Amino acid sequence: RDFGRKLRLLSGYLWPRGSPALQLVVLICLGLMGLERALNVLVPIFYRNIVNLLTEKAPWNSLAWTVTSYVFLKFLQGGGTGSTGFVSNLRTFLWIRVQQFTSRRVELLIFSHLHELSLRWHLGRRTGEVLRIADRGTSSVTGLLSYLVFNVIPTLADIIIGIIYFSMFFNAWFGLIVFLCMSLYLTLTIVVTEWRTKFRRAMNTQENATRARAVDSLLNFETVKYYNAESYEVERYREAIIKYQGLEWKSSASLVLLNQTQNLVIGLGLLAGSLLCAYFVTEQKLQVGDYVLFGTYIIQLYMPLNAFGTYYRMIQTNFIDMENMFDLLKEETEVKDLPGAGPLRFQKGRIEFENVHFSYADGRETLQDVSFTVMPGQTLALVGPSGAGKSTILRLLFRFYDISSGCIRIDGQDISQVTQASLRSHIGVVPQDTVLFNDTIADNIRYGRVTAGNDEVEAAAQAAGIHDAIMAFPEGYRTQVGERGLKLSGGEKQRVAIARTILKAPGIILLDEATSALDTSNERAIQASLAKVCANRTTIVVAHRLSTVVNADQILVIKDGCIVERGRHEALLSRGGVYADMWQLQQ
Amino acid sequence: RDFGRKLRLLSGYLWPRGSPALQLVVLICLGLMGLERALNVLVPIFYRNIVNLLTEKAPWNSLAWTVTSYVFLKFLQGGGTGSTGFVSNLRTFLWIRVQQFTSRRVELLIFSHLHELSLRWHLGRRTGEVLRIADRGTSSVTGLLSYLVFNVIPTLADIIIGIIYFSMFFNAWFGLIVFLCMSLYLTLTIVVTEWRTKFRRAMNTQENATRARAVDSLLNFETVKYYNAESYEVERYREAIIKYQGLEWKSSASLVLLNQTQNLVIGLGLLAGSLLCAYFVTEQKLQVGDYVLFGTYIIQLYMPLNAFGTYYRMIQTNFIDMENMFDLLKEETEVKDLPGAGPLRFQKGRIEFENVHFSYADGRETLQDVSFTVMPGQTLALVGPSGAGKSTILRLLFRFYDISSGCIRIDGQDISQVTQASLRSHIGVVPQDTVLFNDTIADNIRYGRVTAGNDEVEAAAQAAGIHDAIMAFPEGYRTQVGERGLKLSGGEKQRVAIARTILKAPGIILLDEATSALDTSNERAIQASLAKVCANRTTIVVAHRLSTVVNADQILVIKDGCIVERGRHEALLSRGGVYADMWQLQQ
Ligand SMILES: Nc1ncnc2c1ncn2[C@@H]1O[C@H](COP(=O)(O)OP(=O)(O)O)[C@@H](O)[C@H]1O
Ligand SMILES: Nc1ncnc2c1ncn2[C@@H]1O[C@H](COP(=O)(O)OP(=O)(O)O)[C@@H](O)[C@H]1O
Ligand code: VO4
Ligand code: VO4
Ligand SMILES: [Mg+2]
Ligand SMILES: [Mg+2]
Repeated sequence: RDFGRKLRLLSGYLWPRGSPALQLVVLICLGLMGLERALNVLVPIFYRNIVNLLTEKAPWNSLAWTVTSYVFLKFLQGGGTGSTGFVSNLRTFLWIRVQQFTSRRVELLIFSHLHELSLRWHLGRRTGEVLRIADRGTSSVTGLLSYLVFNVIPTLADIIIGIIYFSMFFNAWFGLIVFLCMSLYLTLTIVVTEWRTKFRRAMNTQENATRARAVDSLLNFETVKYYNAESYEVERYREAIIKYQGLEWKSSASLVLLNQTQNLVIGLGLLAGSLLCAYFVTEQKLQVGDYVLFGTYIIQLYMPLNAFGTYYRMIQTNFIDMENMFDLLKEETEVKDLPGAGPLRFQKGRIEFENVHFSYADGRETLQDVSFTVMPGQTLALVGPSGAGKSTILRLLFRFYDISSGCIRIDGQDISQVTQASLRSHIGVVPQDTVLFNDTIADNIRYGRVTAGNDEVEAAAQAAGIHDAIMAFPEGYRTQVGERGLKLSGGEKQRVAIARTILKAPGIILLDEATSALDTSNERAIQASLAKVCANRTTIVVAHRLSTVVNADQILVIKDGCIVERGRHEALLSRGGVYADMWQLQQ
Repeated sequence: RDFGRKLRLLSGYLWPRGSPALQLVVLICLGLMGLERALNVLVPIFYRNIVNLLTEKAPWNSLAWTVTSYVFLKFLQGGGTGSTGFVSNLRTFLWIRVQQFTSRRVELLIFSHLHELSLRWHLGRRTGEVLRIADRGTSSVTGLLSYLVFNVIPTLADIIIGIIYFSMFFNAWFGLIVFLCMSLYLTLTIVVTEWRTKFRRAMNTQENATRARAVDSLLNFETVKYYNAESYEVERYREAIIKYQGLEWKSSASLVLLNQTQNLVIGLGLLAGSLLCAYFVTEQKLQVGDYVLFGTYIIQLYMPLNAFGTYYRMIQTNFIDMENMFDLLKEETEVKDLPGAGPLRFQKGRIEFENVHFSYADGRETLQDVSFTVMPGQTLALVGPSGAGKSTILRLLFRFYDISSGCIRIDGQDISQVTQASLRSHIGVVPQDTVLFNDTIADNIRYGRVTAGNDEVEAAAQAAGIHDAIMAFPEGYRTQVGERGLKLSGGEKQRVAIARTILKAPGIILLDEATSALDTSNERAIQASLAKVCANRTTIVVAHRLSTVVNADQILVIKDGCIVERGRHEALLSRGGVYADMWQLQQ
């Protein structure tokens, strides 16, 4: 069953592996834990000893030596109540190393997973939820591991010794009944604990949303301030707390009732034997004062079984709380690299389609019967009314989603066979919407080729028509862009983005509605420079202002998921089709 | 004594305020704690008497009655160490209600103080810091309110009893000596810890930036997948762990040294006491065994002081964490209402500028001597090369920032006097870059006037032009736009907002940049339908695509922080000014 798989994987990250130095530190700590109880029991023996020594009034040397030994061992024991003693503390301080290892490995695991799911799962997420799961997750493991070694192993070993012992002290068969009693006690408390899982699960899956209403709301500050707000949002946030309030108060209370009902049954189970002894005593059939054995008997079962019960609840809570993470760690990727493939041989660069169809949700065909080819060194442009499907034709060629029928070829090879890691090398895009890392421009613009020196980056942004404005800034390049990169400007953000790709100097360039959001003037230059410095030719560019693709080699028009009519500029203008109407309306 | 001020705010929310029902639950819990201690001490006396009276002979139902009473007394006892008794659990379960109250009244506080800071602080934040610093704060308060009810108060009360008691048992002046000795002990243990506190702030600050790498990276998938990564992002993420990891190492060890070394003082003190006792016993005056009396006296000084000390370090840690939290509350709004402000009177919406000067950080002038007036019912259009500062002029009229000289008047009235709460109600704005809440279209487009019903919103979006394309979607008005609304489309993401403002129906409108994404055709229709709404309402529109403002009422050109030339389209073109150059190059 499932429990199997979970545990197995869990086998590794629980027990330190591969680093023998941290392999050993668990054992020393375990052994010191073992030594602690023995020392605690041993100390009173020497206390009694010194007592008698005192009694006889022995010479000062022997009594002083015994005093020194006693104080030595009392210091090493630590003194009971708070275990605030040497041998006890050394455990914690030598534990603070192995815990850090297993806390690092879990967290730096799932993070390396969130950057490999396909783009669809990214768009569909809700940032609050995914941000929270990691927080509750890692705490679960770092709690389980620091809880399994201190308590469960010692108690279990002690009780198994207790059952192995006393077998010869009583009859030979006495061990079997004790083992069966322990097993039967265990199996009874299992069925009763299913009263908990439903409420904990409800808590948890309702807590995630009440995080989403926070981080989602705070994320877009400008929208909540433009329209009048700040009294709708606080109110709505409160009304999501009360639900979580009520749903907790059931789960927390349901623990205490289960705790008391566990205790009471054991208490009256022992009271039955006590009343049996009372019946035997008082001259009913005997006056035996055998309470010496019975009084010892109640503790030796009251401690271990209640202790064993009150921990199994803790472990059950920890797994049911963990349960949510496993999912974000098993949702497999989508687009997949066909096992066994290599780099995509690269030549001057020729891309072609043939008979591609693609649908987002099977409700309707987003793209039907697309077919177009481009020769190296030429420029191909798309123009269409909003939503017709300009963005998707470009977004497929970079292989986020996956084709349905037909095929896409780069320079004579399919893209399905070639590994996807290489395909990202030669293709550079500038996105429809730009985002920036919250860091200074100098670090942000070099991000394409980390090796690049501090002169070439200056050379690149100069060709992008942005350099002359930046130097006039106060503080120079050390200026900070600010969160999500809107503090900088309204348009210069686009120019920074367009410099990013120029730095990388890829093979093929896929500008997308890039020239917009600028001004009619600077555009001419960006284009001109981009041209001279066009890197490797083969460029596809989707733009709306027709005054920027007038001289492109080939032009396409997309009405709805299908090519309408194609040609060059002057030749297609006289045709008098829809493109003619767009141009005429664009005065 | 800033500590003086800080405390109040603590006293405000710790002890329940204003709610007598949750006022009472503190006293019941405290009293139950006390009676728990009383039961724990009382039971053995009961047990000893029952054993003695049962021991001899001859019970007549008295043994049974006493045994049953004993069993229930044990049931209420809880058996000491485990606290698994009907008294101990009642404490926790009646503690759940009051704690949750404090946990709420803190978290909902700062969330309503985090939507009132002005815009500049927001553009300067790091989402990691602000999202984390709340989580630590809302844990510190509920943690601190645990100790000052369960642990510290009982121990302090016990010390007060122990010092008032034994005053008749010994000389009266003894209590003064004991009090002075305890104060002297406390005086040293403060100085030893304060060395530690300058060594936790480094940990806590260093954690913030590490959180900054996570959320800020995960906040933009596109820019980390378009180029190649996961061989740089993970690698850099590890580094911001190792630094943190080592810093925690160097901290949490300092607790162990400064917890053991305190013990060694007490151990040496007890060694000195025992050695003096032995020297006195060894026939110095007599073989009197005074050690039995002395040891109990010594343990009296031992435990009510070691316990007092070891509950002084947790308090210090808790105030370090709250110390990092308070700073977010002390910050003040950059702009604040002038006290005693009357709501604005709105007649026709004429707006007037008078010699405004404004800069962001005193490095350079951003706007110089702007002067323009528009009468009601007209259209003003700004056109100029990027970075000149049209966006700032638009952002200023809404009172986000504040002016430096001169004033701006709305309907012949200053805006320095009127409270900002009224001003934002009349004005409608569609932003430069759109954002969306992660919820269905029906929720985002409705957000303008929550009262408005399902009919008016449907009628409204028709004027926008989005209506036809929506129903072609599967699921209609209940589709999901996903996080930050980049799943919808490229163009429609603006048409939604341009419907939102129409729904609010303000007095005056400030379209920042409508026709950037929308294509050419859908434009003409949106412009025509927008005019049909009402010719009376005044609008400010700033558009790079120069076609859309051909026939506006009057036009301004901004070169750099200053007006250049003003006039209507037909007359100004013949002037042959810079506007002529822009238009001619555009054609
Ligand atoms: N992730 C998605 N989820 C739902 N619908 C989508 C998604 N991506 C694209 N679409 C649909 O496909 C169309 C894509 O058109 P697109 O080429 O983006 O238009 P534009 O060129 O204006 O950006 C949109 O109209 C949208 O309805
Ligand atoms: N929040 C800010 N902090 C500092 N400087 C800013 C801020 N916002 C804008 N600026 C500077 O002031 C100018 C504002 O120009 P803006 O009106 O945004 O130009 P555009 O309209 O072309 O986007 C920009 O050049 C930018 O350098
Ligand atoms: O706000 V702009 O950079 O499009 O003038
Ligand atoms: O909405 V667009 O057709 O400019 O990608
Ligand atoms: Mg702007
Ligand atoms: Mg698009």
